[PDB]
Amino acid sequence: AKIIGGFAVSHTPTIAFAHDANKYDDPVWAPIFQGFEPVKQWLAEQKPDVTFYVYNDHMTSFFEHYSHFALGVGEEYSPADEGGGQRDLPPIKGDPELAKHIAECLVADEFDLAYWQGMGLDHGAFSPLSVLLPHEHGWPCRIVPLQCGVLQHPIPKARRFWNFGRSLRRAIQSYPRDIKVAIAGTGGLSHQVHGERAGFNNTEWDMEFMERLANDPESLLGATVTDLAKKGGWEGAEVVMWLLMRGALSPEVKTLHQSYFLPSMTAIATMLFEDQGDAAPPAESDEALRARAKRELAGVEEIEGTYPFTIDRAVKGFRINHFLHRLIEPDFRKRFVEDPEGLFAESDLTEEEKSLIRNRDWIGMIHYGVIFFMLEKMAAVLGIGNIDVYAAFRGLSVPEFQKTRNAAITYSVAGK
Amino acid sequence: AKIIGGFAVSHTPTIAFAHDANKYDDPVWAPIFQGFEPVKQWLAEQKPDVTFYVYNDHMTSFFEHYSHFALGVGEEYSPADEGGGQRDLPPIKGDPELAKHIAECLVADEFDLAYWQGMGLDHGAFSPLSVLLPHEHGWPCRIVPLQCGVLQHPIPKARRFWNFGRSLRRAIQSYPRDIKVAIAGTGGLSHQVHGERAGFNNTEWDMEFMERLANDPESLLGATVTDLAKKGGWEGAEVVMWLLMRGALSPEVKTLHQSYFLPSMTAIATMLFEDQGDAAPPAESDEALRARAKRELAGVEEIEGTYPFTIDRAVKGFRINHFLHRLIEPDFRKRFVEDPEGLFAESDLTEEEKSLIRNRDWIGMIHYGVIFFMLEKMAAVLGIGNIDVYAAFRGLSVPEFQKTRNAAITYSVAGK
Ligand SMILES: O=C(O)c1cc(O)c(O)c(O)c1
Ligand SMILES: O=C(O)c1cc(O)c(O)c(O)c1
Ligand SMILES: [Fe+2]
Ligand SMILES: [Fe+2]
Ligand SMILES: [Fe+2]
Ligand SMILES: [Fe+2]
Repeated sequence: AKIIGGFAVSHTPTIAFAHDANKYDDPVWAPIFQGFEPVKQWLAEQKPDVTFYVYNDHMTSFFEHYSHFALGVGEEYSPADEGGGQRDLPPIKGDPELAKHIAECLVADEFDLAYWQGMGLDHGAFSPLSVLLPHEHGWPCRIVPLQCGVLQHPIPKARRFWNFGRSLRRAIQSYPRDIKVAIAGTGGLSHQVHGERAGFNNTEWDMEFMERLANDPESLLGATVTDLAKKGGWEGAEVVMWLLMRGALSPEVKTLHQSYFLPSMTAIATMLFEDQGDAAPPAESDEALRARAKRELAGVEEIEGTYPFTIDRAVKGFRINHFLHRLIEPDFRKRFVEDPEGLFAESDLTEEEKSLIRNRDWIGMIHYGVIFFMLEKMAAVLGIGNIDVYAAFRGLSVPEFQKTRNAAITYSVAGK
Repeated sequence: AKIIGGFAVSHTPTIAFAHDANKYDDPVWAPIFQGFEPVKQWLAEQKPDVTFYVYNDHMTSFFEHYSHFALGVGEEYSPADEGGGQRDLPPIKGDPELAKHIAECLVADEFDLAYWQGMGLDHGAFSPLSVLLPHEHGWPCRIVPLQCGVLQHPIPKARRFWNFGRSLRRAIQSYPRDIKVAIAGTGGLSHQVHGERAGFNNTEWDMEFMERLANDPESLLGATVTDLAKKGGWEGAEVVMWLLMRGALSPEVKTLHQSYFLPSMTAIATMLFEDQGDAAPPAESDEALRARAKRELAGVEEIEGTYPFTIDRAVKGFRINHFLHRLIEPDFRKRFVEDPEGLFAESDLTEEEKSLIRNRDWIGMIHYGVIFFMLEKMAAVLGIGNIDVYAAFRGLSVPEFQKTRNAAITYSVAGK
């Protein structure tokens, strides 16, 4: 509930490569590390509990289904395979509770989101994180990732990114735990990595953009994609993500540090901001925002025999849902019927999860966090219908349950 | 550009099964068909070119990545496997042009979207379609699917669904072809299919809701999820999608038909609305709206050697981007390096597409519509770096290209 500041950093794989090839000592590469060091030192000294982390995936985990604002709500995130194998990094921990509260505020502010778990983070996240935070056994803080769909047009306007940041500030502020939160925006600065224009940089624009983002970010809010691509290269226009982070900070900030280095394709830059707090009181008190965020499901606990699939439940039931979900794969559901024990022995399921499936504990699974639709599919796999599951939920024989219906009929989701 | 009207219909897999099992002869099932018949007949008579089709995926194609408003932008859609094989239905065609236009308008109105291609349509979609539209040989119209994330809370508010429908109206009207568009809302009415409350129905509310949706929909815009689930059962609350459809229609509509039937778990209902056009001209002209929708990328054409990855290019490049994307899978990439021709032979790629990859035609791939990040993965897989691809983009040797950089370094996205 206290924002301590935030940082902006390039995410080019140059950075990841430098860490992985130990170019630390090499003077050609060294300005990257000198650039990142104060940010690294600040994070080690301030110890945020959670860093809300703004980046874009580069058509690695996000491709056939591609969303604008994708909130990472899961327990952990491993590195993604980008065609040369996963980087040797430990998973970083998420924060489902914080993520949930943020989702709730942002949805009440009429932003449309995506939620995701269990997919890798590509270079867009782990390239700079790997230089900013020591990563033995785990990582110094939690992150709540926000993956932004900045590469498939149309994308949200610069001002939408800004306005997201503003709502994010209040959401974070109003989270009812006394914890420290830093905000990161990655990407940029100028670069183009495609077409005959590949190799474009604009240091003059980079300096001005840095200056304006720090001290007059509202001046940037009428910039178009075209404006940003013309001045800083096609992919350099990813800096709208810097506007999101900056919008989540105080109207004025202390620039603790900034760095600029252009060795190759990309202007590698960092910026470190100390939040200055709110000069003005907020239009809406934390108390009132918290009540407005929960008003959609206020009173929902009064509904008996109902297990709302909220984010916490989605996270709790993730492994088992994910396993049951694979029953739509013909080779997987074949192994499930024929050699279930072989499939369990290979899974990441707890004994309790295996046992619920093995016992066909219909209500037990709903209770646990399984969404009915996973049970619907399992039913189909076993050649039994929906009515069988419903009767099990009611603790009744199929015949007794069928008496509650206006007609006695049967059906399933089975195809051909 | 002309909206002819819209229809609301239940999407329970009772309907899909009723059709696949030929239950039209059984009087217990008969009235499912009796209810759908007028909507069937209206469709055959009116012949819309495209149905803009609002449904929810029941955690089949959307699970680990789950978005609020996911717009189907691809060429065609096949039925999904839901554990019992795909239903025996021919693919239905998309409308990438209409979908791109709608994206542009909705984003300008500050709705945050997801874009998807190539994933199957579950019972949310094909269940009622299979009874609404003959499919002996393909389908009578195209669709643009809007998959709504109504199952994992927090979801967007009732008023947000409605407002989406309000912009969608203008989005469709402003589309510059004289096609006829129908709009479909699916789901409902009262049902609950999980927990000890499974089997809840409330006919008295279903009737009020039908009444109010037809003739006073704005009186529904204050309903919370709690209101909807309490009155209509947990899953019954998906009727927010009916609201979205209704928002896209004229403020007043003529109800041509409604039906209601409660055999088993779900209240199976249909509503058919005739659009009445616009009483007064819109707040914003079609032309001003298109201006607003296009301004972010206006004058992007003046940026040389640059190929914005817009939706049309995402559709054009889908097959090949998909194929290259699979380079992230260890087994796939090993086949790619070791027997590319075997891999090509198995794939759905065209000869041109195969050539582009075979010849390592970097810039030719960009021109074709391959996004660079697929090429980045491909270079990594092949043991070469980003520099190599950038040099080819420019038509320079690597040493000649390195001279344009401040330092001559090499790097890639390779892991362990
Ligand atoms: O070649 C580069 O410097 C580069 C490559 C990337 O994939 C990227 O996202 C980036 O920001 C920079
Ligand atoms: O059992 C039912 O009537 C039912 C099952 C579903 O999976 C569903 O999406 C629905 O709207 C109704
Ligand atoms: Fe490391
Ligand atoms: Fe990026
Ligand atoms: Fe059929
Ligand atoms: Fe449903």
